[PDB]
Amino acid sequence: RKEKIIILGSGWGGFNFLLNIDFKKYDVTLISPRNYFTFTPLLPCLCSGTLSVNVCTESIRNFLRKKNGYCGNYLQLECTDVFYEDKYINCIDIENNKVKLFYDYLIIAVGAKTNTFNINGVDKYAYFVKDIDDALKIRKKFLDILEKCTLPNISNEEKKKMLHVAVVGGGPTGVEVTAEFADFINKEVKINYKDIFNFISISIIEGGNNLLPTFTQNISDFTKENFHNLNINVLTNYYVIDVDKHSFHIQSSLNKNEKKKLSYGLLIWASGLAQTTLIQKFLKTIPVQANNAILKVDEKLRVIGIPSNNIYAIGDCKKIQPKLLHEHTNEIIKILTGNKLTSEALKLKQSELTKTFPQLSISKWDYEKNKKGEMTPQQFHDYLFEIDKNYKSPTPTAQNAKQEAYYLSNVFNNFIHTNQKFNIPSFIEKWKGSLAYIGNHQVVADLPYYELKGGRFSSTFWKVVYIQLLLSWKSRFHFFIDFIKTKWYGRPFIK
Amino acid sequence: RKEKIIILGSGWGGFNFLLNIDFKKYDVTLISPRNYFTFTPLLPCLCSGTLSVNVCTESIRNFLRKKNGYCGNYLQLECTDVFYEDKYINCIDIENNKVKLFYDYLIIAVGAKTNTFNINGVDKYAYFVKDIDDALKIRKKFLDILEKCTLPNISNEEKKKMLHVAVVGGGPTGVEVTAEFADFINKEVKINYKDIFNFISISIIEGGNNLLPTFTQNISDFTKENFHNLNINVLTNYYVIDVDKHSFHIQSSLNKNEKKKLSYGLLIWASGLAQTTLIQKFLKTIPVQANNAILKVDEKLRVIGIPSNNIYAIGDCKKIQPKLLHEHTNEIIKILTGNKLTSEALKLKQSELTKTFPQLSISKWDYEKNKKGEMTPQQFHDYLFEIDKNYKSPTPTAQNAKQEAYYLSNVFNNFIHTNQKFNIPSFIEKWKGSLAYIGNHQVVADLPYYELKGGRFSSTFWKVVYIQLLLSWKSRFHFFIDFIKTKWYGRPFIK
Ligand SMILES: Cc1cc2nc3c(=O)[nH]c(=O)nc-3n(C[C@H](O)[C@H](O)[C@H](O)COP(=O)(O)OP(=O)(O)OC[C@H]3O[C@@H](n4cnc5c(N)ncnc54)[C@H](O)[C@@H]3O)c2cc1C
Ligand SMILES: Cc1cc2nc3c(=O)[nH]c(=O)nc-3n(C[C@H](O)[C@H](O)[C@H](O)COP(=O)(O)OP(=O)(O)OC[C@H]3O[C@@H](n4cnc5c(N)ncnc54)[C@H](O)[C@@H]3O)c2cc1C
Ligand SMILES: [Mg+2]
Ligand SMILES: [Mg+2]
Ligand SMILES: [Mg+2]
Ligand SMILES: [Mg+2]
Ligand SMILES: [Mg+2]
Ligand SMILES: [Mg+2]
Ligand SMILES: [Mg+2]
Ligand SMILES: [Mg+2]
Repeated sequence: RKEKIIILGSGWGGFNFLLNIDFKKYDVTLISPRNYFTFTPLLPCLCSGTLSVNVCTESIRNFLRKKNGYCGNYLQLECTDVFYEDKYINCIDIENNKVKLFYDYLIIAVGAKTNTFNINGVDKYAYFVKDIDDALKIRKKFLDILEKCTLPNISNEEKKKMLHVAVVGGGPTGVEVTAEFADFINKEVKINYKDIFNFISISIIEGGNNLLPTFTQNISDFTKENFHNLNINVLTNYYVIDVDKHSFHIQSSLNKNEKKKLSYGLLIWASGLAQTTLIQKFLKTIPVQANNAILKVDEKLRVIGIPSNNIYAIGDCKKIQPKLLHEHTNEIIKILTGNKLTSEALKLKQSELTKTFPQLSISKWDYEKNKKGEMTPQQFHDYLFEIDKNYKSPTPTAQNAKQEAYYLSNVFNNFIHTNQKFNIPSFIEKWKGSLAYIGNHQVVADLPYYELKGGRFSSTFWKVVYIQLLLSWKSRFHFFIDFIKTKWYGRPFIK
Repeated sequence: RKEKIIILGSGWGGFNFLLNIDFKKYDVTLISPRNYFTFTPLLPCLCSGTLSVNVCTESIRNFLRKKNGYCGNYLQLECTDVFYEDKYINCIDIENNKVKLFYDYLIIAVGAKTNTFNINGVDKYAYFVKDIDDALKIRKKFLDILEKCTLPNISNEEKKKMLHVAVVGGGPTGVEVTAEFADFINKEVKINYKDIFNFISISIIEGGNNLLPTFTQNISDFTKENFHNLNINVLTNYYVIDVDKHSFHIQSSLNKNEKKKLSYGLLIWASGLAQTTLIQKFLKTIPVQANNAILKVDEKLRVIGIPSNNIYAIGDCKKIQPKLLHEHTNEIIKILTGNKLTSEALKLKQSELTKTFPQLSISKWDYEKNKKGEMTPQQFHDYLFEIDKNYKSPTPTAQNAKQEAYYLSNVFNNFIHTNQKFNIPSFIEKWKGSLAYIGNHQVVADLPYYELKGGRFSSTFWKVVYIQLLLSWKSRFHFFIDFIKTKWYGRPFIK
């Protein structure tokens, strides 16, 4: 008769919730068609064979038995419908047999799927980079092309066309996949395929002017230079408008009349998120959310429009729509009485108010740049409203999905059925910074309070960071060993 | 204008020939649809996840550059026809494009394929254990069945049916696959799937009375005992006669009228060799061999019936048909130094005559059990004829394919086109013994002067043997690391 929590998804959100949720307090079942967790940041390393699958994964069932002797459950199912009124979900197994499951709480962490932007042919011809199997197919395809072009029945012209690798997307994933292929090409491939090495090329295609546009401008500039120095074709200010079997078309972002047709052998699609069909269907079921393009939750991560307040959502499948400051003006005015109505008066209570309004965090609202003198009540209401409008939901990252998971699981463990049940603070993420590998041993990092821009100890920093981020000693062992293997014996060619 | 050697196959014969052939003296191309070598003895460990793919393989292209600076070639092709009159072969690539290649010498090492004994349904429903992809599919299937049987939509009766693993073949492969599954089931599976552990069973089906029939009787009995002790169903004296989607039928070897119908979830086919289509086609093309079921070579491993004597064959695809003693009686009589034609007179010159007649080897003919007094020329002829008829071709093992490869490559390196042209000795294999893993840390070995029958140090012996048998430091490193990983973290469940 323990309350039942159903987790949907075995990704950064679902798995980390599982890792922290108290199996003694709750009956927990994780449901996912994928019986492992994927350490997504290392996926580009899998495309080149730098790292192995064991570094990049965790088996869900290895974490179902916690040390206090209490256990969770896992079911290999795809959820297809949620029925919030009757508190159950419909799932299917791999053979499309329906199965019905009841819950007391539902944690939706189903992530997102790849976005083709309805561009003709990318679903058909492009390789996505979202999961382990994608990375493995990409590696395999590249190796198949190398062998094909070593055959006598192929002209040099066809070789140059087949050995062009195009990567679409200038964010960290497109950049790292491109960098890993450049390393592989310049090292193991150059040694083992010397007679076709000169025919190989790589292009990276990006709509904006910058590679790694969310990093600093120095890092973007340094990434483009390092790519130039590696003889990678940087097609910034271009985006894809059509894909066919042996060529694709790109469109200049700077001149709508300029188009280019490019031949290619391998096309890697490393950009864009779209909603899962489950979320699209769930949305239509919620009156308040029926025309939404994304699932909205509370500042406490409760799905909005559910009378029972028993469905949560974390990670990439959702956006936070916090309680509105400006619907609570008089109350906020009340909590700071002595002080005149100034922005500084507001900031003075930021610590307390932030527990219920995340948009008041100094990480969310710049009080220096938006300093405001004494205001009338009505003026203060408008200011509050501007803070509401300025609120940005957590970015769709592993970092945020992990932090949301720890927050929410800790709420179930230590708040929900305790004397602290009315003191649940709102979720506020903390930015810890980002790393990207950009080729030829160069690592960049955009962190709070510093930037890293390549250099001899760049890769050492990367390794120190990621070995601590891995979620088991097993993966850490493999992480360490894989770099020894790669240094001593090189990347493998088994396909 | 170096002479061109084409090697067909990247297995034990082809790869080991490549490893020893002098690239300076010859222009060598290896042709195989498989761009790696498979260390087949460790394949059963791959079915359970004890060892990884990197321990079990070698990429061909990593061995194409020898230290002296000279190089070989590899082409990823399947040979389809040999034209021995015009000295070329036809090949196809994976897209069915034909390619024609000329040679001065052709080394046929294409191995064998699995034999279904034309039993209905085994090609449709059974899993073979012949190569890397086979072992991986078997592992995946087993993991899939476990997850399926954890779902709430399945009766206990259906579970017992689906969790029955049947292995067909009581030789070392069937036994080792069975043993590895038993270890996996008893350790990682028992821990991670407690609620269905008791529904799992394994049967091994074998026509004869003995598991490991080619080992000693003590080892065979010990293997059956160990299997009983592990609660494996030992169905010796049974063979499979039909295979359907969810059940198969077996037939008692002891009573023609007794048949059993068995339910199963995973059926593993670990018995039988058949000829490749290439070799079947090649045969019909050679007058002298047109109605043969196997390719015959002479005592120097030259294909018989080829006017140019420039096609060789090694490994599983061939049988040796040595030059006949009894067609050379008079010459043999003259070589003998004796007052009389005795068996002992023959054995006295055995070390010299064995250079041309392998069937005279003490490993091939038992001179003590067939001792013969003074004979007449005609009687000596009949005796010689008995030795001829007693000759057994090298058994189809990696050990023999490897020794044949080193023999033949050494003949090309040091005998062909030198003043030893006419001093080429016949091939005679050396038996080194065999090892088998039979479960729960028990290793058996049947060696020239010892038998090993389990015990605490038997696994230790197994490891020091195989780490020396591996063909690169890369694989040895992985061999060592995989055992540490499996001991510390267990076998993985990633599928
Ligand atoms: C190549 C790559 C590199 C990345 N690198 C970084 C990085 O360096 N730093 C960073 O912060 N972020 C990184 N990310 C982003 C990060 O992976 C995502 O933000 C994170 O995966 C979000 O976690 P999630 O739990 O919401 O979704 P996911 O981790 O994608 O998990 C979704 C889970 O739900 C399951 N699922 C899907 N549909 C259903 C269904 N209908 N029913 C049940 N289960 C379902 C899926 O099988 C999956 O297990 C990277 C992403 C990629 C693709
Ligand atoms: C599971 C298992 C365990 C084993 N354990 C042992 C053991 O412990 N000890 C032992 O001595 N033996 C063992 N063996 C036997 C050993 O693997 C074989 O005897 C050995 O493989 C024979 O070598 P080969 O070169 O003739 O054939 P293979 O090693 O099979 O190589 C044949 C090669 O030819 C290629 N080929 C096939 N058709 C064509 C074509 N038409 N054109 C070009 N190439 C082609 C194949 O891709 C392959 O690369 C084991 C076998 C298996 C399956
Ligand atoms: Mg998740
Ligand atoms: Mg994931
Ligand atoms: Mg996602
Ligand atoms: Mg999500
Ligand atoms: Mg071979
Ligand atoms: Mg092989
Ligand atoms: Mg074979
Ligand atoms: Mg052969």
